[PDB]
Amino acid sequence: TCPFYKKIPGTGFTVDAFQYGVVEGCTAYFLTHFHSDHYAGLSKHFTFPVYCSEITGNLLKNKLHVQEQYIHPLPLDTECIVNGVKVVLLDANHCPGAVMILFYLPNGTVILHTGDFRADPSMERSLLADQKVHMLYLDTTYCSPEYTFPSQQEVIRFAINTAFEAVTLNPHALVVCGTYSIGKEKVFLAIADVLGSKVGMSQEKYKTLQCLNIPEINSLITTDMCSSLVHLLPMMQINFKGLQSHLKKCGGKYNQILAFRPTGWTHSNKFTRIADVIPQTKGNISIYGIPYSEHSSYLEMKRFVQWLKPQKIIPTVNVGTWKSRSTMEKYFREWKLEAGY
Ligand code: NI
Repeated sequence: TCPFYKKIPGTGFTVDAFQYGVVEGCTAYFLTHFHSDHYAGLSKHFTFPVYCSEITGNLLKNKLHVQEQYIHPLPLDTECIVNGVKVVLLDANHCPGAVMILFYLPNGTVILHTGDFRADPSMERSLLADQKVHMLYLDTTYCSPEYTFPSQQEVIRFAINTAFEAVTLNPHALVVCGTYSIGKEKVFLAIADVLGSKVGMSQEKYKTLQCLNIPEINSLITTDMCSSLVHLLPMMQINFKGLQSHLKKCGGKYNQILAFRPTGWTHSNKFTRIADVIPQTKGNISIYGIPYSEHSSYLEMKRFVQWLKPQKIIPTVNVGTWKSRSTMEKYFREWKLEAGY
């Protein structure tokens, strides 16, 4: 049964609610992005209207085989009427195709559903500037002040410089980047660009990348692994055992691996500056954990919410424990007292 924080009152709409069977009264199912916790339940046998971005729609059709007749892509930054209700999709600054959804309810209430997002000051100059929001359904993944991490630009600068240094010292080193979902493509694309290489990968991952509308993509990726010195592997293989095994497969073309694990936040963020980050090393294999986040830091979230000044906040993440719910409620009241709304 569908939880309350996935329902939009005064409509027939749900958000990210595909794992509950046929939801009573739902005439349109919105999907914010193509991550498995959010699409859980969709398949080629789904027969209700799905509303989403173009990129999410490419992934539904090619990866999940949802039939074309049930896919309803909407352009971004454009007022659209769905089943008699005005909606707008906004870039969420999460993974490719990820959106926030603004709903203009028939009774005059305005609701913003962030989906998953990385708040940014650029959102203060979207179509959000123009009017008031009564209810905010908020991605509260990192809603506590201990969650700090650098800008995505600083993280990419560290990765490019690290990879370029290593491969210039040793032209026989291979770079490996972990992946388990869409998102964070800049990590492997920026490293391959500095090295003058295409990114090599499995046929399954090439297919997924071909759905993302990235400009000039045919110039940047390949399924010919042996022509490429940046390879992608599943995240589960980014360990000394799995990397040793991978090094065998390249027929003695390489004699060193340098590997990246983009994580979200880890507790080594609470002590170490990005500049000071060091790898784990065993022999000719080194592994870097890099804090590349596609969710808001505490401070980014706080800034967004203090600017938007919503009347009510409904968290969408960390809602399962009383301690989490209490902590999040305390910070919302601080933010409101400090800013005066
Ligand atoms: Ni996500």
